Amino acid sequence: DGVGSSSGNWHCDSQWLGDRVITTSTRTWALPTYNNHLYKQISNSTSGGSSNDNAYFGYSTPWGYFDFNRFHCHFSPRDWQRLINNNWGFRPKRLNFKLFNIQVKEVTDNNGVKTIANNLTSTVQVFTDSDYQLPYVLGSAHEGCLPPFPADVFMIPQYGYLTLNDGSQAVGRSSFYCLEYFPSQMLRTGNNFQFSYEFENVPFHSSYAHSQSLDRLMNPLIDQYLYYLSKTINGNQQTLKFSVAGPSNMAVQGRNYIPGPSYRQQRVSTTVTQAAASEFAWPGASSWALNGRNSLMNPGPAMASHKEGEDRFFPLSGSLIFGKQGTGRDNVDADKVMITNEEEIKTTNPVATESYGQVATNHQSAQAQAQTGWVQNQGILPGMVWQDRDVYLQGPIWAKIPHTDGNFHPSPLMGGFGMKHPPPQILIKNTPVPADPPTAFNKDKLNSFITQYSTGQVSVEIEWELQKENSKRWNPEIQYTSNYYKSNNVEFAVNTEGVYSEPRPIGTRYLTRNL
Amino acid sequence: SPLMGGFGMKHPPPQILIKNTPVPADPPTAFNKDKLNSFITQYSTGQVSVEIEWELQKENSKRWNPEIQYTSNYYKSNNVEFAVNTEGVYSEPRPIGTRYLTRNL
Amino acid sequence: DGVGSSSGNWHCDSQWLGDRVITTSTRTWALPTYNNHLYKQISNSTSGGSSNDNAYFGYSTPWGYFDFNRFHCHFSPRDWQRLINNNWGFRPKRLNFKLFNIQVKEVTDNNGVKTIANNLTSTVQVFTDSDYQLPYVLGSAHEGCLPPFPADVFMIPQYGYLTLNDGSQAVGRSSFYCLEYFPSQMLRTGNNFQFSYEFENVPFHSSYAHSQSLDRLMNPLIDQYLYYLSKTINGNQQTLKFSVAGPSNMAVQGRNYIPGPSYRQQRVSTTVTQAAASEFAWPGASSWALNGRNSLMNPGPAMASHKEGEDRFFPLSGSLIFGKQGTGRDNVDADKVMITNEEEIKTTNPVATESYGQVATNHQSAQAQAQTGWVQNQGILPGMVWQDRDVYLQGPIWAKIPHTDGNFHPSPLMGGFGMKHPPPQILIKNTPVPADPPTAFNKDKLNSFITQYSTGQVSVEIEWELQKENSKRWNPEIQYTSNYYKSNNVEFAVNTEGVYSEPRPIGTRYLTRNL
Amino acid sequence: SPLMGGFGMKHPPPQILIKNTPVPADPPTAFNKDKLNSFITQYSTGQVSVEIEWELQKENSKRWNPEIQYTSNYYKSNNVEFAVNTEGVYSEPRPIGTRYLTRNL
Repeated sequence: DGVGSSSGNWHCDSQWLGDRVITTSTRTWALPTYNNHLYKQISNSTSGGSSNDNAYFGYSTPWGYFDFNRFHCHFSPRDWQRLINNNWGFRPKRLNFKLFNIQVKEVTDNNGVKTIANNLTSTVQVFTDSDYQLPYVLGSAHEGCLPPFPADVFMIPQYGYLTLNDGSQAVGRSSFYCLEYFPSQMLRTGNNFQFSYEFENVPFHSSYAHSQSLDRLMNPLIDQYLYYLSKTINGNQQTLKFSVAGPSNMAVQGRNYIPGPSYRQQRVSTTVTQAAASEFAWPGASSWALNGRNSLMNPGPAMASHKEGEDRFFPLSGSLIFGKQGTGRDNVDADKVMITNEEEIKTTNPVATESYGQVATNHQSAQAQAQTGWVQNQGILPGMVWQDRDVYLQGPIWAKIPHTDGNFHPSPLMGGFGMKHPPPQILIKNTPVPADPPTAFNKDKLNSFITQYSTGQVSVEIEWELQKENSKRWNPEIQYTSNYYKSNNVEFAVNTEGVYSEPRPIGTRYLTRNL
Repeated sequence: SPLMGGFGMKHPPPQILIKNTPVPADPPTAFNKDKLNSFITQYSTGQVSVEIEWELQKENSKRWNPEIQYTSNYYKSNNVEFAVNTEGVYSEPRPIGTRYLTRNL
Repeated sequence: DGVGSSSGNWHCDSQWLGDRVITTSTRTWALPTYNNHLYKQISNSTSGGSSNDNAYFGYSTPWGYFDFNRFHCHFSPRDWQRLINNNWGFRPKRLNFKLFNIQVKEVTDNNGVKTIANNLTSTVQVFTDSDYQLPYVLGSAHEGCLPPFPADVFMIPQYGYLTLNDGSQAVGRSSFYCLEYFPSQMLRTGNNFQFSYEFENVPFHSSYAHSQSLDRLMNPLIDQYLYYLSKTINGNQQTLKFSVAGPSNMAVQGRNYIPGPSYRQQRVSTTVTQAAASEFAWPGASSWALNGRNSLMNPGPAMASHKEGEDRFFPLSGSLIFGKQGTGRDNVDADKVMITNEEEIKTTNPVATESYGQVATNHQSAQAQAQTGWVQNQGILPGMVWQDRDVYLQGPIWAKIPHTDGNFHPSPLMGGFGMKHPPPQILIKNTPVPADPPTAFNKDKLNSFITQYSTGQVSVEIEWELQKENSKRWNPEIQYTSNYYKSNNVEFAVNTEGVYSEPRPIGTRYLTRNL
Repeated sequence: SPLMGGFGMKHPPPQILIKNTPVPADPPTAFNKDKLNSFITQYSTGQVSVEIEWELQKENSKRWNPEIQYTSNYYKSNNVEFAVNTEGVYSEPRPIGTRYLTRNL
């Protein structure tokens, strides 16, 4: 429109209908100039990397991008509490995104002092990768998302991508992408940008915990009409004896379904005053290999974090680890991080730090005793049932399913909704503004630009579909609740210095339903 | 998906079976109940045509640098690749895959 | 149709309308099996060639082809005489082609004796290269065309083609063509084949000889209003003198147009009892080089064969040479060949064995005498006019203009009509009939086939447009005529052994018109 | 046809000429007939877009063996051809012609 007219209003609210909840969040953003308007080839050689497992090749772009792939970007703690305490499931339906109130500033430094002024004629470029023609980086748990607290002003993360690499070198199959080779809208201070997105059909997330275990689905009062081998020797003559499988021996009863797959993780205890044989963080970790590179199995298949009563143990890399407010980047203590756990899925999923089971490994005879072997990793078998990893308030929402010939249960392993066509990447960049050029023609590209940055507001609205609970359970359910006991600060609030903090990870599985 | 490569189908193209009808030789002038085992030596020849329509998925890549492409080598050789020899023998000098273009993962 | 019904009639006649003549010719052909149904790579190594100039690489196909690219295939000598004596020009308009009365025979050899019988179920395959996707070999003066005498039965020539070569080896750019990769009609004894073709617009061939010379177009009674430098020295003082160019000095008169281009050829005399300095057939020949290979300039640009009264001389390779009936293939005497001449174009074209002219090569002064140099080769200049090479009864009719970015006056240098889309190649082959295969499966291609050949009739009808003469010349014209004087045989007739012969080449340029 | 390569036209795309309008500095308070030679130092910047529609002539070759094609080399290298360097410098490593497909003469 014009310089003196706002291009949008501040929309931040949650609307709770019967089977739907609509979340709207608005944030103020700041966008600097990245790479001084240049594309730069990057690799482990440029960053000084040495290990083969961490070698990479890619490019850093002068473009930023908007990321809102975390639940706290849309749900307040109270809204999250309502959702998890009142619904058996939820899933995103549609998306509305807006950019408005664009403000481009120029920075001039004379001597140790910088002056900031408006540049009303400068432009900011925004486009969406609706055709998914660029590498998708929103499927990784990267920082730079919209802040959970609406009053926080955030910096737009720089967009970068990786391609095929051989050490620090590239190959002929490696791809280079120029983001200026895409049509993009150019916005001055009076312009705004908006688009709508429809989520593809995804299953409802399981925001419930099973009230029954897979091995306890039988009637505890009635025998089965099936027999099991109860005795082999009479007291070395072979005397086979069979007995009815009933309530007194539930472990041997016939069952129609079995627990889901497993990929065993090393067990680590958080208890203080403990000794360790050696440094086993990398050496003792479960991993998978691709083209000679070892990658940590993290978080891996959805498995129960620990057995009943063993909350002190957690899988080495089988759980999401969040950092508390103010936590450092490198080598922080256990009390500075928040270790999530998936104990709710112990009713259907195997324990992460235990073998799946035992399998016969020979043919027993009068000369050879029957032998069994531990199954540390078990693939998918017919009749298996399992629960996917729970999602969290500060955890990811969705991920892009890789474009491959085949996949199985493409639920993101870090939690969330897997989609072939997720919300498109939204890329933003400040248009370069050259400084005064020389009065004589020079064919070289200009490298002198006016120092600029941009700021504005961003709004994203997502409609969520709800799956209401119809339980006939008589006794009250477990519910997420704040603790009344006095404390120096209110949980999920600001401190005396105005710092917002999330004191604990919040799952979604508090209500119960039968298996 | 077939492990040797290709398209797996519950109802693939049906088997097409062909046989020359037996033509008995001169039978004896007195009835014999045994099946005939004397036949005229025969063989058949003809032409066979098969037409298949293939659907294509075009590429919409935004890649800037040129892709890898299958190409013949200009360097001189005694014979042209995928052609006949001086004795009329056709040969396929190398296996050719399908994966030269690129797309993101 | 059926075995016992003819699929076509014998059509061979010429119909003379006012401005059009329609020629129809029918011939009986025989088609054997070529290369034993195989494609074979051929080169100068396979044929034993050694010279770089004659090195080649290509393929020989089991297919034959029909060629009617010679005028005597359509015009009888009497029709040719009428055409050349009564018309100033002619050009082909449309084409009709027919194959019918297909007869496929099988040959069986027991011991030194062959038996031929019909194979009613065998097929012959015919298709036309209407899209010009195959190498065009009809543009070369190859043998194998329809015989001039309708009663002669001819053998179908085998189709072969050449591609890019480096010595006896091929390169990556070389192309291999499989003629079975084309849709073709399969004909049994009851079937027939036919198609129609329309000639693209071409200029009328010049079937006239100019009655004026390019240097004698002025009025012989009136002076020009232009002056020429007549004198330089007064008898070494420079005294310029100028004079009117008039009838007394026609050589110095100003002229608006000049003779056409030239590429000088060595002069060879047919007179007996003559001595030669050395063997100059190849060493003394004019040639052009392409990629290091030298090719004889033959017949080269259309130039006058000899000056007036010098009929004994002919250019070394600037004239078409036809062989008399029964003439051998290698090293025949001059009396066994018929040397064509282009003396009719001496009025506009330069003499083949003479320089185009003289050009100044220095600046004359009081110290240096004026110098001139002979122009042995002269390219196209503005104001040039020329006549193309004449066509002959036994000469070629058309040629395919090479598909190139540029060309100039694409009239075929051997004579005829140049076309981007000439009459398409008509390719024919006997379908292989395998012998008895083994009773056990063998994956190798079959190499045992029934010996077969095919025969039938071929008809081609061409409509020609005529350009009538409207001359006001008073005295009678020169006309082609037979000689009444007694001879043992009639010219253009059969001998006592039934051998048809063409005793002389017949041009088209007997009538006259002004320049 | 232009000898350096390309399409020759009597009426090619017209020349597009651009200039910053001079902005005089403060003139003297007394009239002077001489043309002004004191101007405010200025420069301009903006975006330029050009769209060209090209007509294509498809190939209908009957050639059996594969053609020569322009392709990137898979072998590892420090930089991707036709891409930016570690300093953001774009480079074109080789000239690319147009004549790789083949047709008869």
